[PDB]
Amino acid sequence: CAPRVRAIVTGHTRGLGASLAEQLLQQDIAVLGVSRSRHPSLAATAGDRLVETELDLSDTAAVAAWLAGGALRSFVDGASLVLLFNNAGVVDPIGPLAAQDPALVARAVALNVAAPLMLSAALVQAAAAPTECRVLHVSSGAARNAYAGWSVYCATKAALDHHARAVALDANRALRICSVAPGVVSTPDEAARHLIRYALSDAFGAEPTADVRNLP
Amino acid sequence: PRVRAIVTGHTRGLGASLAEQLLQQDIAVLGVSRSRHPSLAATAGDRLVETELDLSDTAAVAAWLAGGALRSFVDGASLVLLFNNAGVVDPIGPLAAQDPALVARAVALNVAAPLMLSAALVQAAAAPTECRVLHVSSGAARNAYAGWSVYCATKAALDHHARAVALDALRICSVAPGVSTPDEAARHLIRYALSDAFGAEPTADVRNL
Repeated sequence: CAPRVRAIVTGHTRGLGASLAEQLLQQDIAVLGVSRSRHPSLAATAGDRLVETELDLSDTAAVAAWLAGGALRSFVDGASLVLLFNNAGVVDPIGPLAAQDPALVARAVALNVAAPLMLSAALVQAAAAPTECRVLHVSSGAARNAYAGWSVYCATKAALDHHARAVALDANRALRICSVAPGVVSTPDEAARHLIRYALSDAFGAEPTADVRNLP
Repeated sequence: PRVRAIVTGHTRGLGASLAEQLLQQDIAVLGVSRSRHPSLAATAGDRLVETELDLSDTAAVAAWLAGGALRSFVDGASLVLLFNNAGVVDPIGPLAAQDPALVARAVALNVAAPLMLSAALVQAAAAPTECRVLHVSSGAARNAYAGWSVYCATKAALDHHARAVALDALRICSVAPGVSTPDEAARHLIRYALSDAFGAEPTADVRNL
């Protein structure tokens, strides 16, 4: 007699993820919490309606292996509606390029981009008809506005926004997606010729984005 | 030489054209790809250095950047160009069709590697060396296309990375080549997620519906 509406919340042990998991369970929506640790106390309040998975979502090999296993399919089996809250994320490494550890950059991209995109695909593939899926990427104002020191975070949340825009154009069975800011935190030779000319030009860098077809 | 360039994915396509033409205008090239270019090193002499590195293996990339190869290549240069060209378009298709393992590989190659190399280049170049980072982007970074959600996401990340880096001896551009409290926030997000309007817009902000 499991709840028919169910939700997956990544990073459910603190912050927004904890508030999401707590309120979903209050409203009789089952929650699969996916985090490196467990929620301090929600299990004692919510009982077996909370399922907690210990997973490092920044380890994409571990994520793929967990997704190749049956835990997600077991959780969504028989549901009418499954919500995925892609909430887990990190803002580190903060600072300009000169301050960023490449290993921390990789970890942020894996957690903030690879895991939401992998979990979105896996949920749709685990949910058999007639289950409906709703994917909510937790985005940021930083996905749409650039901020000094936050180039890594900005990059990762911009990815989630554009993922949603493109998924929305696909022919999906029963899928809704949205990337939501929460308020808290030519030949190759021809193309190469143009890119090199632009890269060497005095004007290079005047604007942060460009398209070679606009270049005189 | 005084001007040097790093080209990822230099063994074919646009990357090969970049490497060949840079060599033609007296610029030293470090090619970084899983294998070597099929013929370039024969004609290039000491002006081409080729690193065999799987740019989708972020552990291997971090370890390579932890060594002295990049610092040794840019040592003494007056200008270093980084062409973040390597990328994959797979997996193509809707969410129901995408192998999560291939999703991970695309994000690692298309996003992690350019961002890691960009940071490492700035750190490896001592003054007064100038650095120029060019992310190879796409119209798909700015326009959405059915079937291309993974590629779209990855190139949009490169655009916004460049916008933020620009706000921080460095020039950067992402160039398409032509080919409240937590409890309150949670309350608003859950209501929105359950609402009939959910998904009508692909992006939203809790501050405005």
